[PDB]
Amino acid sequence: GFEYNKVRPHTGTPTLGNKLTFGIPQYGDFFHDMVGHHILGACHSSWQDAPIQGTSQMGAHGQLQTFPRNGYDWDNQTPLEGAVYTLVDPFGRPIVPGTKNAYRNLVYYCEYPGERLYENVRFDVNGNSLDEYSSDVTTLVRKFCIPGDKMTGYKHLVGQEVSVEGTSGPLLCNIHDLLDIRRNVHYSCNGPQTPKYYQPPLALWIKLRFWFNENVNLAIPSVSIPFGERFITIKLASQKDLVNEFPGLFVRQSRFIAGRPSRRNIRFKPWFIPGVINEISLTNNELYINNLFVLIRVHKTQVTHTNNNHHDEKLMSALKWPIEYMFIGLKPTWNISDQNPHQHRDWHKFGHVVNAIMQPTHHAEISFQDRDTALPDACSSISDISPVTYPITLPIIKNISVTAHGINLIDKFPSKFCSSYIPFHYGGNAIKTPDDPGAMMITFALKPREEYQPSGHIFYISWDTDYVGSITTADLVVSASAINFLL
Amino acid sequence: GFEYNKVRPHTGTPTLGNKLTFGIPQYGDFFHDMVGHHILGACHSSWQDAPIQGTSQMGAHGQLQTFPRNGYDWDNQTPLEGAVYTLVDPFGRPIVPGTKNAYRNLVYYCEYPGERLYENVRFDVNGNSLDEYSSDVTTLVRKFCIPGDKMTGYKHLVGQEVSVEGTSGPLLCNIHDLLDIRRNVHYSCNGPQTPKYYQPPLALWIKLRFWFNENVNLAIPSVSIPFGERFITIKLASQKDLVNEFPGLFVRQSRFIAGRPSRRNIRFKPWFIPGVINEISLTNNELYINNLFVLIRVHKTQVTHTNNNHHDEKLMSALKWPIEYMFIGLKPTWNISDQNPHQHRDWHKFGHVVNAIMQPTHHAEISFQDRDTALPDACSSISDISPVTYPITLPIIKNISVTAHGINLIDKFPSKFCSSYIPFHYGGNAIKTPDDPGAMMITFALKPREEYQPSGHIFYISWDTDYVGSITTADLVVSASAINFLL
Amino acid sequence: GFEYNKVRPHTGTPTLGNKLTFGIPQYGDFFHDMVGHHILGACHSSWQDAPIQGTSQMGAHGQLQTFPRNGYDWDNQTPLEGAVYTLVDPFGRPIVPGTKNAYRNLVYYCEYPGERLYENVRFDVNGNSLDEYSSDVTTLVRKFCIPGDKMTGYKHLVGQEVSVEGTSGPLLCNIHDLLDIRRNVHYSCNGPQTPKYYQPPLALWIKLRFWFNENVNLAIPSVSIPFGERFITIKLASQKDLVNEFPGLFVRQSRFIAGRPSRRNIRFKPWFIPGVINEISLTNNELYINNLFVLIRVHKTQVTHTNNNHHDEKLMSALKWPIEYMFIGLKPTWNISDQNPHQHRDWHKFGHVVNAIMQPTHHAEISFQDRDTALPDACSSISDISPVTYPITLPIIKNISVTAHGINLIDKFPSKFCSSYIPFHYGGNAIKTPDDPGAMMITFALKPREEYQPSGHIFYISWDTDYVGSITTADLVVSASAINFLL
Repeated sequence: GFEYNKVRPHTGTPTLGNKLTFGIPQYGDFFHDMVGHHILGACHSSWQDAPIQGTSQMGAHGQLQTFPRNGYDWDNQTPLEGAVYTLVDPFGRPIVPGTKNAYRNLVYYCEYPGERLYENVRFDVNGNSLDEYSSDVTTLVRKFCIPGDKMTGYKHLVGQEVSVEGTSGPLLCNIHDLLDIRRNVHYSCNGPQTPKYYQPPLALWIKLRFWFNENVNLAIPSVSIPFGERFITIKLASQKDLVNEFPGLFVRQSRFIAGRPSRRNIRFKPWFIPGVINEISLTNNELYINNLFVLIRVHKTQVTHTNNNHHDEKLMSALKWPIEYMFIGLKPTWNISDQNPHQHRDWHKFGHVVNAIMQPTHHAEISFQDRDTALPDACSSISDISPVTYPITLPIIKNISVTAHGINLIDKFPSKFCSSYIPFHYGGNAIKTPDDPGAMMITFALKPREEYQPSGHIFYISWDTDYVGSITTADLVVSASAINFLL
Repeated sequence: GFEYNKVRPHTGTPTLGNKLTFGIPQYGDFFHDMVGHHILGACHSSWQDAPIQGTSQMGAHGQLQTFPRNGYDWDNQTPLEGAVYTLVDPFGRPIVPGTKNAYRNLVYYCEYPGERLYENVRFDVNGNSLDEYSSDVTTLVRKFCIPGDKMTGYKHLVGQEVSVEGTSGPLLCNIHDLLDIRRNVHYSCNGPQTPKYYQPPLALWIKLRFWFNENVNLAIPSVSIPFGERFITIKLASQKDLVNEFPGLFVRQSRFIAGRPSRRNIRFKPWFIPGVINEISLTNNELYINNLFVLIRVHKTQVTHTNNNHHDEKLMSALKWPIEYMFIGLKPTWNISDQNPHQHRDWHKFGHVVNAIMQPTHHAEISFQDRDTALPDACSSISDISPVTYPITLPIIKNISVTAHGINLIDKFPSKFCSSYIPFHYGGNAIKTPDDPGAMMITFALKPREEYQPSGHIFYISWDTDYVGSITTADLVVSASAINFLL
Repeated sequence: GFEYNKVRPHTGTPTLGNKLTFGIPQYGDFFHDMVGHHILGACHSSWQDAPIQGTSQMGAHGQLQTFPRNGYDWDNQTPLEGAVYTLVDPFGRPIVPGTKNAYRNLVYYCEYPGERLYENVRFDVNGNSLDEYSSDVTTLVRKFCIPGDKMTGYKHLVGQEVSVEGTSGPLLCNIHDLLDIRRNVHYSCNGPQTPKYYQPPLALWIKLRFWFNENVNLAIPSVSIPFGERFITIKLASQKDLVNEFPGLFVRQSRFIAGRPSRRNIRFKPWFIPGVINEISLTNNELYINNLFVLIRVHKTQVTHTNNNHHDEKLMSALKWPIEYMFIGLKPTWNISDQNPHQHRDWHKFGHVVNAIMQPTHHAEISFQDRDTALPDACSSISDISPVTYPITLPIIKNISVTAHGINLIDKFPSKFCSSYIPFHYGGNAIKTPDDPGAMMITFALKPREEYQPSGHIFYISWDTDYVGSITTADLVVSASAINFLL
């Protein structure tokens, strides 16, 4: 019936940042689904030296890193009485400053690195690119198309970590009604997105998304066009777009405040100087093709730059054929910028991402005069070394409209109508409601993907905004489910 | 094919607690699905005064609030040696008692406020209410009918908050087998159910649930009956059923216990005097109707009061047509009572809700004599200001039976057979197993909603109970999927 | 149309560890689905005596339990200066050693005890076992077949606890962009897997899995074979395979380390001597049969022992008919061993399970004096009594192959291709991707369970491994969806 075969690359020695070519062989009558398999090599950063006290130095992202003298604030000029500074590692072990080869930075991967690895995919027959897509289309259609019963396998395929459940012991935890033992549940991550001293090799399986990769009845015949000209070209992402560093050194500030009660504060600040990650190798580069032994839906994509104030119209130039539905996302440029220290986390998000920061502290309160006992004698406040960060994604688009030749066809729907209500009502089991508030769905059929036969089809797109200005530019990603004909 | 149109209300200036009328216009050939859009205005509470020490006052829900003198317990009569009382805000900042306009209460919304806003919905043609439902039917059919891939969009539509994931830094966390870096996962909420000083305006999208709102093939024609008489009447909930207060003042008790070791306890108690929330405005009241350009299933509902001991029978008077399946829920009256301080959380639950309370405390232990060193010198125990509350829902019904004209047809199934096994086996993808243990499903067809054609159809309902008495009365909500005929 | 009837057992007084027989009566024309209902009685452990100081004793799983003298380490020989040992219960209350009937162990159930209760199920007609399965097949097909919208009802049916959400009060939690109130979310368990002093009676509903229990169109007729010979035989699990103990006594070590600063450590160690759990009773043993009033797919299973190095081949002897797909799992023997203290948790897992252990400690730092103030005067470090345990499951099989008569048909796919990609691409809504990395799916049809008609069918199974040796043996569980014919 069918069999999976491995194909080696036609290029030879693929590298991060360059192109990669596969040639489809002559094995079966049909072939429908293809998957790419790569293994990214192990990663670590270089050894660095601990600084002397009262030293400075330029760090990551154009930010000053400083190790102040005793008796001063975080800046080395302004005095702060009773301040002592030491050096720790990210887990609290001392460092003894001035030591050469003292510490090492930690390394981690981007979120969903298998979706970021294939930066551009195109399919050629004597030139003549029959289909072509990028990674923004992949991240936009994951949020609508992958069901949720398939999500934990997809995260294993693209190299995204999953949280693991753990339990504590029993507790007392009384019941009030207007006693019973009870157990806490905790969650913990361990994968490639967790900063480690050494990352293990990472196996990535990337599903190819063409029109014949979807169904078995739309598989192209192997002898209808010869095997000597069918190629698949993939432009890969660079190493700097895949791996990132975490600071391996922290400055610990202990401060005594005299008085009643005497307070003792402990705070932490990262010392982040960028090192050199070793160059990642690519081994076991393979393409698994499912050969079969015995109209079409072309995903049409377009990305456009936007920098105007308060409202914008863009005409859809590349869209040609009749369209059943489309997915629209406005992604800020700063989400994929190298000046963003949260590019590793926000590259696939379609809104403005802010960060809530919780700094949990331990507090203690000791009294010993034995006779005063109104106010205590000593207070202790100790912070954790790194805080807890919560990403909050806010939508960019306030109102949206999609206009035809002359008529309006949508008169300024609010963005929650297209982000929440249209995926809730339309689609059935094939479309889920996304967690991202910036991903929107526009429908033109009453049953978009519950069935395979067109139930309706079909050019400006206009929107209002508060975010976009001259420096806060954005990109508009449009992925439309068109209909074409193959012969 | 189809187009969404907005309809303004026929009433003019809608208010919370009153009725609201929409008139269906003459635009298309058919219309099937409708959604109501409202925006609830911003909310805050009034400024209040800090009390003097030793003062009392009647608080929230008929409960005494007291600020005791130094040297006494929480009651102002019984003496407790070494007790000092101060006033803090909910985040630990001092208040300086006697100050006028010192603090302000916090405000929040009920759980799922979009489901509670439409208290009653009916559909009129020259009078003659063709369909009518309430909010208990909506909360009962959400727990069975909304799939789960659609749940995070539905919560955005009805104004229910979602938790946001955050991560910490790396940790040590050794491995035992019979070392590796690791990261904690935390969750945090931010929405309208979180108590804040100022609630932002809340946009609500409420889907209307009639028989023609379900399918496109059952859309009623626009010219078959004229547009001059079709009305939709909605009775809205009041403001006191939507917003609630959280105490903005706490009394902090610091207690020194002399001895070996000397202990220092810090506890907290809320000072909760109700204020005046400003009156909520309703703007942008709209009805979005999907007009189409070119037998039935009527949900039949009934609610009945119940107050008998140990067992009860109720005859189903309103049920007329043949019934494919039904959903049954016994909801206690105290879940929707105004004397319940947890009405904001328990109004949509179909069981007895108790509260587990965890009070997490920080403990510290200091020894200094340097020569005794067996037992410490000082202990510190500091509580958090507000505890962690876990709602536990317990079922009311022990055994259930549904009897026909003369025969029994169900002979005392235990309630877990109808709450868990019947939604697990029957329904397919259209029915999920609910988290609420008081929501039960009775089937009469072998395939209830996998298909659209009747596979079986069809009156007392009897049950055993331990909860229901004279003062712990309850309501029986029945939502049945009947079959009628439209012409 | 249909009606559920209860059938009492034919055995009389069933016990844990023995067999149980049901006889199918003569009530309807057809019958398709059956469910078994049992109630396991209440559980507690015996009263034990607190040991004297300096005493030892052989504890649980061949491990020495010791209560050391003051001034020594955990071993009673090596000296440790400034160590004091006391006895606490699991919640921190003192015990006063030497007391007779001082404490009691805690009891809990295995994970998914309803899946472990039916250790073997077979269906007899005059002898002649038409179908037969074990509990490993049930745990293997739960991970693929139960959807996820049905999972919380299934966990209520088989007696597995669910976590309950709770919230804290509001917090400060400033926002950084490159202030707003916020609430924490916590989770907590309360069910039969939580160690308690007294376990309540546990009601178990176990669905029977035969070919006629799946569909209504494949229901066997009641008069086609007589009611006098159809039997269902169930071998039940023993009590030692169902309930387990948790230690009710801990040794608390308080240690003073003199110096600058003076440190005070508090650690805990369990004193675990096994007691006698009372014998569990079985009441309300019933079989609910759905009688109907007016080709086949036989699950073919095989388990084989394996102990070879680095690679293995096993021939599939029992597999006869054409096979649409199969599920394969390699489960270590130590997962079901009685020498494993984590048998209660790992019996249903198909990999090597290691344990990460987090020991959260409270730390405090006090400085009196007032003139030195560089380094503190006293440090406090207090542990929790029991730590937080995270199970990590690692796969045993590295590469897998399934060979036909002469040809290879699979040439060493890596195990993530069969654990993740094949459930992701094939199956549709009927197959989900499992969380267990050792459960693998092999397909032979292009649409395994999206439809009911065979879309392809069909013997060695070989694999590479790093885990399996002479003492780390394993079992191979194969559950295949064959096709047979009934007449």
